[PDB]
Amino acid sequence: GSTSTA
Repeated sequence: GSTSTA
């Protein structure tokens, strides 16, 4: 799984 925010 992966997650990113900006």
